[PDB]
Formats: sequence, C-alpha cells, structure tokens
Amino acid sequence: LPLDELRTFAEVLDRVKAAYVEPVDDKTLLENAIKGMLSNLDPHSAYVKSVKSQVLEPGYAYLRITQFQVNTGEEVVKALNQLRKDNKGRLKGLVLDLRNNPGGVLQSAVEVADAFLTKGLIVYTKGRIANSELRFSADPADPSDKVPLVVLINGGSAAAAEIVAGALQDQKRAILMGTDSFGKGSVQTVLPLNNDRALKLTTALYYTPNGRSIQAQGIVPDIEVGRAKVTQERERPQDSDYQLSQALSLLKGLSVTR
Amino acid sequence: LPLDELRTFAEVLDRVKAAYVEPVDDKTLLENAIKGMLSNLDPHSAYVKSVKSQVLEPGYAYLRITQFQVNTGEEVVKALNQLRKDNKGRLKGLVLDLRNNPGGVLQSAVEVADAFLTKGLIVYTKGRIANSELRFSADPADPSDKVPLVVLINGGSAAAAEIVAGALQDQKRAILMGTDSFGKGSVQTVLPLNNDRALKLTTALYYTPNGRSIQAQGIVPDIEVGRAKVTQEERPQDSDYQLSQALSLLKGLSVTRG
Amino acid sequence: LPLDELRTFAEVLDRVKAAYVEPVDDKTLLENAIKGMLSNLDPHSAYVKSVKSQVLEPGYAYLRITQFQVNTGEEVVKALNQLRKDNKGRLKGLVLDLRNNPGGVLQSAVEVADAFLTKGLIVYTKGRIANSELRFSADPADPSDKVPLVVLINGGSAAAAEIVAGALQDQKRAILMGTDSFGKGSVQTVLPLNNDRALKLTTALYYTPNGRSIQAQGIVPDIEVGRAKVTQERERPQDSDYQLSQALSLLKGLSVTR
Amino acid sequence: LPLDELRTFAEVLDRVKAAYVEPVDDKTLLENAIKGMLSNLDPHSAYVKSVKSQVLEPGYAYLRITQFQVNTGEEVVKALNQLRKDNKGRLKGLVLDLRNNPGGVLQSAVEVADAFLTKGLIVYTKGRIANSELRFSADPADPSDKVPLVVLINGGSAAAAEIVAGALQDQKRAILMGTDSFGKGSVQTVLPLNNDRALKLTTALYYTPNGRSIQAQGIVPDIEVGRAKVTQEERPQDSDYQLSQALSLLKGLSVTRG
Amino acid sequence: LPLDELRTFAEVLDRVKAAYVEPVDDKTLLENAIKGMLSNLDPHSAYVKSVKSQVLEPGYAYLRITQFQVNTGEEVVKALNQLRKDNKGRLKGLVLDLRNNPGGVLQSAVEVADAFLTKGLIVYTKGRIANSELRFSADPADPSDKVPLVVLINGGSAAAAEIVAGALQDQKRAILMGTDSFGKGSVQTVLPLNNDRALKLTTALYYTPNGRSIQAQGIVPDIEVGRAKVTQERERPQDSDYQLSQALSLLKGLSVTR
Amino acid sequence: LPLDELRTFAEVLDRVKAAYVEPVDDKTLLENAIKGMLSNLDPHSAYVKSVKSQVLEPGYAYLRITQFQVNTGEEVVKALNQLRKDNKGRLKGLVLDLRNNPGGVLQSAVEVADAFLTKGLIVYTKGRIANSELRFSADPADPSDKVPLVVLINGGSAAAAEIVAGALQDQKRAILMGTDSFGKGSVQTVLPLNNDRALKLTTALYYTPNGRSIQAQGIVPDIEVGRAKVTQEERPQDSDYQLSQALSLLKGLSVTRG
Repeated sequence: LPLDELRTFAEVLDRVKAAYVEPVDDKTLLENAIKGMLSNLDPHSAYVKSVKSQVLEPGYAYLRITQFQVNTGEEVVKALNQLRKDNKGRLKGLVLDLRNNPGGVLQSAVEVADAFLTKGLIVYTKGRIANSELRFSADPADPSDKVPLVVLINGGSAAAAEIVAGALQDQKRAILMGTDSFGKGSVQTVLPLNNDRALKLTTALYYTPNGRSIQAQGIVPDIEVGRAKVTQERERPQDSDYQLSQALSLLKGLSVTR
Repeated sequence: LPLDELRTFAEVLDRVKAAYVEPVDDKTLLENAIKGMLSNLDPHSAYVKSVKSQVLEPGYAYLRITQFQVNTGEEVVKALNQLRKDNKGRLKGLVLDLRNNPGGVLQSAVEVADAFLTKGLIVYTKGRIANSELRFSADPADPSDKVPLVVLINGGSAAAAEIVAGALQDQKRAILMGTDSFGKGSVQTVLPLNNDRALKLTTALYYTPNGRSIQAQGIVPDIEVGRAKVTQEERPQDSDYQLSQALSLLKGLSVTRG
Repeated sequence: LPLDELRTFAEVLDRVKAAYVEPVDDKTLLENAIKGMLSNLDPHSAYVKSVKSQVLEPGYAYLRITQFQVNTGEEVVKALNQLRKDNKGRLKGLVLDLRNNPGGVLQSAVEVADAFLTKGLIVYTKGRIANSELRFSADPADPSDKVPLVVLINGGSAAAAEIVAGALQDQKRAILMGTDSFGKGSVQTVLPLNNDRALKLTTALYYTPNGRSIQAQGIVPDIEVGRAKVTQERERPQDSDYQLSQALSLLKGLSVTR
Repeated sequence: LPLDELRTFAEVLDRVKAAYVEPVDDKTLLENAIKGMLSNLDPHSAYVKSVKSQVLEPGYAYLRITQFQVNTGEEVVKALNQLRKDNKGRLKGLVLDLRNNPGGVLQSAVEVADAFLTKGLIVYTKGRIANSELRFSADPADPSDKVPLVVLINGGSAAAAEIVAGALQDQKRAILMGTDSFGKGSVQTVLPLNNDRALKLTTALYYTPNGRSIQAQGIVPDIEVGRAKVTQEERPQDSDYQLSQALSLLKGLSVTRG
Repeated sequence: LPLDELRTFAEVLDRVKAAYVEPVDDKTLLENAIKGMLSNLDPHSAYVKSVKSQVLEPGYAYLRITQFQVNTGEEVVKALNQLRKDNKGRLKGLVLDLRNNPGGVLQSAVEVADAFLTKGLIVYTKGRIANSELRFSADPADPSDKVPLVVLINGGSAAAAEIVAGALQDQKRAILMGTDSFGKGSVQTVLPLNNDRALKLTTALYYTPNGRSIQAQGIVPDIEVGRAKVTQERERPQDSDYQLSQALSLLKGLSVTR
Repeated sequence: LPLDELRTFAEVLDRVKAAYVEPVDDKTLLENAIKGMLSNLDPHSAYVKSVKSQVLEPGYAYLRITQFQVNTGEEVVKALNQLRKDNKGRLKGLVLDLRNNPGGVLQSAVEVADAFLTKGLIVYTKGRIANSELRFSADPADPSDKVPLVVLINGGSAAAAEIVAGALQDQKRAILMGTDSFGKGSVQTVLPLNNDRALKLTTALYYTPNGRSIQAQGIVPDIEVGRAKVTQEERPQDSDYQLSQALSLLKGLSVTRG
C-alpha cells in the first residue's frame, strides 16, 4: 500500500465523482477502475467429429484434427491404425492438418503429441505461481511407427494445436510448413477474492521443448507456403489444396531420397 | 474516500499484483486503474466558405452548411436575402443541407437556427458542474420568412449540425430527410488535478427543445432516404437523389397547400 | 367569291390539265385541290379491361386507366370503393396512371374527373360554331374522399387523359409528375355538303379549367421525372417502375408531413 | 372552266371557311388548294472523275460510272480501249458498276449505252407536251467488241443509270446483278403562268426499249445479290461480295461457252 | 557397272564398317544403302458409303464422292437417276463434291468421269515402261444429261479425285472452284528381284486430257474460293458451307443467263 | 568387298535405273546410295558468363551452369567458395541448375563433376576406333564439402550437362529433379576418304558410371517435376516451381537429418 499513489488515485476519483454528467457513486467508479486495470494489463483478464483421416495416395495418408476434444487422442491413434490397415502396409508419409485449429483440451493435445514421440519434452508451462510450472514428457510408445510426417499450420492455428506443432518441430520429428501461427499461448486461471466475486488472470504461459514462448514468437514453419496457384507449362483433395499438394510432393521426394 | 470498500479495491489489486505472469509494480497498476476508470466510464474521457447557396428552380432554393464558423450566421442570413433576390420574390421551398457537417461554433448554430425560428427554445445543456447550464431560445426575428424547408441530415452530421436540425424538427419548423445522424451531443471539460496532470471528463450534454438527448438518440429524420445517384436517360438535383427527393417533396407540398 | 383569285386558280388548273404526262380531267384536279387544301390546313381534316386497380402498399394504392371506354367511370368508382375496402380503412395515397392513354369517350373522362372533384370547371370546348362552345362542371360528389393523389403522364398521354390531368392540375387537386403530354386537344366534326359527300374538320379545341389550350401548351407536370435508374450507396410493381416509385415516395413524404 | 362543278368546289371551300376553328381568309384557302392540287397529283410538282476502270483478273475487267457528266462517253470509250490494251487482248468478261449513280447528262447515258449496242432502241420518253418525245437508238458501232458483261445496280442508281441499265437488259446485251433500283424516271418542266409565278410539273417520263416505265417498275436485276463483305481466312472482288459474284459468273460463263 | 564409282562406294562402305560404334556387317550396310537410295530418289519408293446425293434446292442438286471404291461408278449413276426423279424433272444444276477425297480405284474414277463425258480423252499414264503408257477415252453415254455442273476441290483432293476433276475441266464440261489440289499423281508398281524380295517404284505418272501432269501442276480451279464468312449489309447444308453456297449461286446465275 | 552380295546390290540398282519414271544416271544412284547408307545408319552421319551463383536462403544456395566453357571449372569452384563465404558457414543445401544446358567442353564437365566427387568413375566412352576410349575418374578433392544437393535437369540439357548429371546420380551424390533430358551422348568424328571428300560418323558414345548409355536412355530424374510458375497471393524460388520444389526438398531433408 503506497498511500501516496492511493492519494493520487482517490483524488482523481473524487474529481470524476464531482464533475461527471450523470451522478456516479464510489462503488461503480471502483468497479470501472478494476475492469480497466485488468483491460489495460492483459486482454484475456476479466473480473461433432474431432478427427478425420484418409489415405490420399498409395503409401501417403492425411490426418486432420478439427479440434481438441477429450476423445481426440484415442481417435488419432485409432486413425493411425486405420490408415496402416487401409494402405495394407507401413506408411510412406503422413500429413498432420493442424491448421484452422483454435485449441482445446491440453491433455488431449499432449496425447496427440505422444502418438508421434517416444522420449523428450512436449510442453511446459512457466509462471510465478507454485502450481503453475508444469512439465509434460513423451511416453515410450508412438503408434506412428516413425512415419515421416509434415505438419500444416495456418494463421488460425492456436493454443493446443500450436503446442503440438511446436513439440513436433523442436523434437525434429515433423516438417512444419504453411504460414505462421496465431502465436497465442496462455493459461488464464480464476482467482478468488474475499469479496463475493473473482477475477480471471493469465497466470503462466506455454513453452515448447526448446524453450521458445508460444505467446510471443509463435510457431514458424520450416517451409513457408502461402496459398497459390500453379500453372503448367509442359476423394482426392490435394488437386484443390495447394498447401496439401506441396506437403504431399515433399513427402514423396523425401521418400524417394531415403 | 470510503476505506471499507478501499479494502476490497486494494485487496483485488494485491491479488492481481501477485498472480500476473510478468511482475508489475504498484505504480503501473494504479495508473492503469485510473486510465480504465476514465475509459470504462466515458469513451471521450482521458488522462473554406462556410455557407453556399443556390436557387435550384424558380421558387425553390438550396442552402448548404459546410461548417459552423463564426461568420456562419451572418453568411446564412446574407444567403437567405440573396436567394429572395434571386427568385425575385418569396420562395416556395428551401432545402437546408446539413449533411457532412461535423459541427463548429455553438453560437453560430443557434444563429442559424434562429434564422428560422420566431419563438421557443433552441437548445439546452444539462450537467452537474456549477456553470454548465446554458439555454438558447429563439428571438422573434426570422429572415427565412416562414418558407417551408426540408433539412437533410446524414450520418456525418454531428454536434452543432444536430443541434440545428433537432431544434428545427422539435419546433415543427422543418421536415428532416436523409439517414440518421452521428449523435455526438456531449461536452468535455478539462479538469485540473492536484498532481501536475489533468483529466478530460464529459461535464454536460446537449438536449433538443423536446427534451431528447442528442448523445444517445441522435436526430432521426422524419423521412428516411438513403444516399443514391440518379442518371437521366448547374442542376444538382439531377445528380443527387436525396436533394431531388427533398425538392419534389417541397414542390408537392406547395401544390397541395394552394 | 373573289373571282380574280378564282381566275388564278383556274389558270393554274388549266396549265396542269394541259401539260401533265397522263391526262387528267377537271374533276380529279378539283378533288386533289380539295384534299390538298384540307391537308395543308389541318392534319386531322379529311374529305378489353379499361381500369386496373391495386393496393401497392399498406395505405397507398394505384389506379391505372388503360383507355377511356363508356364503362370507365363506373369502373374507376368501383375501384375506389374496392381499394378503400382492401386497405380496410381510409387511403393515405393514390396514384392515377394516365400515361400511355390515347383518349376515348369524353363523357367517361369527365366522369372520371368527377370522382375526384366536388365543384368547379372540368373542361370546356371553344370554337366559332354555335354548338361548339361546351362547358363541363364537377358534381358535388367525389368517391375519392379527398385522398391525396399524384397523376402520372407520359408523352403517349393524349385527348381524354390529357383533359382529366389538366382538370385535376388546374383544380390543384392532384400532383402531376412524369414527362410532358402529347399536347393534342381537338374535336373534328363531319360537315355535310350539297354534293353526295362530306368533309371532316377540326371545329373547336379543348381547354382546361384555367383556360390553357391543351392542343398548344399540352400538359406540363408539376414535377418532371424521366425514366432513370437509382444506385444505392449505403405483386409489387414500383420495384421496377421508376416513375411509380417516385410517386409513391412523394405520397409517403406528403403523408408524413401532413 | 366548268362552272357547274366550280359550284361544288366553291361551296366546299365556303363550308371550310365557315367551320374551321381559327379563321382563314379566301386567299390562303385558294393558295393551299393550288399547292395541294399539285402535291396530290405529283410528288415532284411544286409552285470528280466520271469513270474509273481496272482489269481485275487476266481477261476480266471492271468499269465504274461514278456519275454521268459530259466527258462520260469519251471517257468510257477511252477506258474500254485502255482495258483491251491492259489485258493485251480481247476481254473474257467486263463488269459495269452502275451502283450509287444518281444520273446526269442524258446524252452521256445514251453514249455509254451506245458503246455496247450496235442496233435497236436505247430509250424513249412519252408525255403530252408538244416537244417532249425524244427517242434514242443505237448506232452500228460498239467499242465493247461484244464482250459479255454483267451490270451491277443497287437502290441508289437512278435516272440516266437506270436508262443505261434498262437498255442493256432489254436489248439482252447484259446480265443485271444486285438489288432493285431507285426508279426515278420522270422529267419535270417548269411552266410559266400569267401570274408572276410558275409551277413545276412532270411533263413526260422515260421508257426502256421493252416499253416498261422506269418511274414505276424501276429496273429489276436478273440476279438478286444483296450487298455484303467477304473476309478471307489491289483486288476489290476479294472485298466486294456483289463484284465477286459478278466476276465468278463471268468466269463460269466463259468456261461453259468454250 | 562403272567399277570406278563402285570403288568409291565400296571404299566409303569399308570406312563405315571400320569406324562405326556398334559393329555392322556388309549386308546391313548394303540394305541401308538401298533403302536410302530409294528414299533419296522418290518418297513413294520402298524396298462404308462411297457416294451421297441430295437435292439441295428445287432444280439444283448435290453429289459428294467420299471415296473411290469399286461400286462408286454404279452408285454415282444410280444417284444421278435418283436426283432426276427427286426433282421430278430435268436438273438445272449439279455440284460434284470431290474435296477431301484421297483417291481410290482408278477404273471407278474413270467410270465416274464417264457419267459426264460422251467423247474425248479422260486420263492417260506415261512412263518409260512398255505396259505403262495407258489411255482412257469416254464412252458415248452420259447419265448426266448434259447438266451444268460445278466441281469442288480442296487441298485434300488427290489421285482419282484429281483425275476426275482434271478430265472434267480439260473437256470444258465442269466449272472447277475451291482451292488447289494435293497435286499428287503417280503409279507405284512393285518390281521383282532375283533375290527373295522386291522393290516398289513410281513407274509412270497421270496426265489429264490436255496433257498437264497432275503430279507437278496439280489441278487449279477455274474460280478460287477459300473459306470465308459473308456479312449482310441490307436438310440444307449450303447455309453453313461457304464453297457450296458459292457453287450454288454460280449455278443459279448460269441458269438465269442461259 | 564381297562380290557375291555386290551382285544383288548392282542388280537392284540396275532394276531401279530401268524402272524409274524420269531417267537417272549411275552416278546419282551411287551418290544417293552413299548418302542413304550413312543416313539410314545414323542421323548424325553425313557426307556470356558460364556460371552464376546465389544464396537463396540462409543455409541454402543455388548454382546455375549456363554453358560448359573452359573457365567453367574454375568458376564453379570460385562460386562454391564464395557461397560458403556468403552464408558465413557450411551450407545446408545446394541446387545445381543444369537445365537449358546444351553441353560444351568435356574436360570442364569432368571438372564440374569432380567438384562434388571424391572417388569413383565420372564418365567413359565406348567405340570401335583405336584411340576413342577415354575414362574419367574423380580426384579425392571436392570443394562442395559434401553438401547435399539437388540437380535440376530438363529436356534442353544434353551432352556435358548429361554427363555431369549422370555422374552425380549414379554415384548417389545428388538427387535429380525435373523432366527427362535430351539424350545426346554420342561423338562424331570426321573420317577422310581416298576421294577428295569425307564422312561424319559417330565413332563412340558416352556412358555414365553405372554403365547406362546417355545416347539411348538419357538421364531420368529421381523426382519428376514439370515446369510451372507460382504466383503468391531477389528470390527466384518464389517464381520458379522446379527450383522451389528442390529448395523445399533440401529443407525437409535437412530437418529430417538432424
């Protein structure tokens, strides 16, 4: 309690209480001060099929995560086995479509990452609270069978999708291609107050295994690919999707080289 | 300063100071509380020839108010007399173009309105500061000579333009045509503080003779006419839809009134 | 009988009778002289549902007179009552469509005018014959119930339509809008001759209640409205007809003002 | 002047003088009777290098008559001999372009026709005035050397052009191609009157050797070919449809005639 | 046998036999020398309804020869009688469509020509072999009944079609129109060798009745007509075919003249 | 010269000399036999800065071979070192642009290939002439520093370009991308004759280290990528499809190889 800065604050409040057109009591002024202090501090502070899979070409398959629900992990692993069965053999390449993914259940994201990782860190949260610092490590099981995969990210890829993509990139397990990410990582917790009300505050932030903050740096793809049209000068979705076709061709070339 | 609720405010502030991700000192929190208390209360709170006239048709004339400057009143009356000289007789109809008018000198606004009014109120402000209340009533002289007029108002007509239009409508002196108005009918005074700083606060707001606040209600035209361009298959009504509509209304009103 | 001018005429006739390629007798030359004297004097001299009504909008109705037949008057009055019944109340505005109206029975036109007029003159014919001068006055009954109406006139509006429009305008009962009128008013009578034949001659002309000749001045609308297209910069026939939409909007504005 | 029918005429004139709306004196009525007697009888009654030639193909040549001037005959014969020199031998076919030819000097027309005729009539006029009859017969010399020719006639070919074309057709000397002709085959003489004025009257009209009047029948081509433009996927037949048709007809006629 | 030139040849052959990359024996070198000697000498040397007829307009008929098969002659004569029966009278004009005709049986071509010819030569082959010189004369029977005909030839008109067209043109029996001909006339005979193989050689060439070689000069139409579109400035196939329409109009004009 | 088959050849030649339409002497037949024996055997038989480099992205560089001149080797090594200096460190990927390369100095080709190879064969020629066999093996120095590279080949890449590309592919040193190559892998020597004339004969042909003939097989790229243009919605990969594909393949290969 500074008291002198509180004097300045109360003086401004009294001037407002005196001059404003419509009369205002002390309580509404205090509440507006609180709401604005939170608004000025942090914008987030206050006071259905998940997975679709398909074998797009012989040897090369496509797995899209529309959203991160609770069942999402089991569904991605189910789809992995299903794609292995559809190709009637081991897969030559996989495309993770994580674009247009707002986020969702963090644990489901970590288990989706666990389908591709056998060791190492996945994501960790850092803040100044005791119960904020949280680490997540990969289990020694990956239903992916080390399949080479390229992950697609758009601007509308945020939160859990961004966590998954950053984990897969920092582990050098996947090729990230597409445009940059929404760059938002935060964990708002609701804190209780002695008054009969509570306040929501960002208490910590997500960090990828390397250590880059998702909130600030975002996730930068290893290959930048904007939407574009190719003109030759000589179901099947890649005939209409430029980014998916590019990912498919990159996987094909990687398989040929290897 | 009621210390009992000050306990609640300081406790909320301390909880925020404790929980936020990146540390923030007391000074920035208090400053943001001030800025938000002003911001949450009021969006306005913080811490060229004026008139051009023309006779559109024999008997029907057009008077445009680009802006409200000091010369505006004198120029409006000069233009009124000049238009009476142009038609070589009394006018059958007049159009006040108050569209695209941000406002200007309030006294010039009351002078423009007073050119059309012989009695009654023009505008009055209401607020809680000592010397804010100012009323404006019409003097018993109108250079308009009781000509029937249509006033055109769009969205980009605010402040003094809205005072003039609202006075003309509530006094049942003119017919308002066009779309709705901006609705900026508030006055902001700069108040000084014991600290070497000041705050802008709305201290009063404008009211039309009826009693309707311009700040909220704005001024709603009697006939809604959106902007459009007419193409026949100088004379501005041949190109301006709203002006053509007002002119035709005045002509029909004159014919019926025989 | 000038005799000397007849000498000149007979001399020219004899020269023609002598020199022309194919021989011509005196009779055909005389007949051609007559036909040309009439042709040179006056071009008019020689020798099916009528009414459709509809309530276009709540309060505002539309009455078109395709042509002036004998039943036309009773049909317009029938339609007046029918439109009053359709609106389930008194009418706010009416549009008389008299454009594309060649004319027809004069008495039917005068009775159509009588549906809107309670007193005063309607039309009068003037000529130099005893039985040519004819006056027509309004009866004290108007099924219109003083409804404000706008009358539409095109270039193809002539004869009885022009009489109706001129009567309604000079009585200051209707608003005439659209383009100018065919400007034709005449009354050709057939006159008998001692020879077994007759000649048709314009014997008199129509005059509106004011006294303007319809044949020369035509009928000038109070508001000139050519065909045009409006472009917004933000059954139901007026959505396709520009003149009808303009008349509707003028009636709406007049109702709002009144 | 048969006074008995003059009674009928004067009585009709007096009835008209009595009945017409605006009064008219006897003089204007008599003058209009004169003007109409002439007008109703006859529409014509009231009160640059000439030739260009070219050899289109080896053996086939083209001769155009822009107008009929005095030099026209000499120039046509000069062009005939010159075209024989151009082909270095007798011609297989010739095209007379008489299209877009208003007419001109009649004697030049008979000279142009006489360049193709060795015997028979060319043109003769019939009328009822003393010295009108003029006949034109061919002399036993033709510089054309009996070359088969097609003559082209359009609507804008009148008077002397039609005389030439009709002579060539009725003498079975040429094949006419194109559309129909104007049909202006009448001569107007100015006749003087005892009054200081005169009248234009058609005094005779032209007749082709067959006996058909040019004024009414015109000249109808043996082959109807409308105007058109051909575009291949100088040589004017490559651009002119009618000329190309005439040229191809001449070529085929030459091949068959072997 | 020059022996010295054979020495030069054998010396070049031995140099080739020694230096070439892949080893080659004497036999393949000799065979390649033979094949190239023939290739360098002459490109041709080495080592289904036929007829469709229709009466296109009253009096004017169309006969197309798709190809020259054995039955072709009887079929053209059958079609001649059929067209005479269809028109219900003698024919005014006929169009032979020989364009897009590769050729075929020579005898069938000569009999097709015999349907239009009553005397004279048709085609004769000239070469330096005893049994090569061959003449073909017309029989005194023509089922055409002397009908005037125009023959159409394109660039893709060769061999027997070209023979027919040349015969009809040189006899001055038909009008050839269209573009030039493939210009190919040859008769390759297979000659036997003492070795168990044979060689095909052009042994003679075709000549039209005039004597022009078909192989070199080709067949030049009397009227050149490329594909084009006509634009008026005022089943039935000729409405779509320019060349056929031109041939039809030429036949019509020829009939009118005759 | 085996006279027994010479009998067959001379007999065939005499039969041709006898049967052909136009007479031909023995000399022209023998000359054509020579020209065809060479022509039927072999189509080739009868009787500017070289390198430009650029670093496309941090770590990834581009080296283009316009042509194979003498300076080419020195310039390629200079550019390699310069690109290492440009990236300020070892390169992650390199692109050899061998497209649109006709060939050039063979020794420069072996020098360009030797800049990437440390051991093994580069190219060897096989033929039947005494001094044709020339082999080229790599020296144990490679200025490339084992950088992974993709080589681009199109159809217009022949001769030395194909030698370089084939060496790089068969040594499993580079990944070939693009379309197939020209396939011109043959050497022509001019051989002199006892007559004052000479013959061009292919004396040997090129072979890649695997043993595949370049003349027939050409060089088939490991990844087929046709030419195309990309348009985003200097940096040449932003405009070149094949180069962009190679760059993205190199980037993905680098990420996987971590």
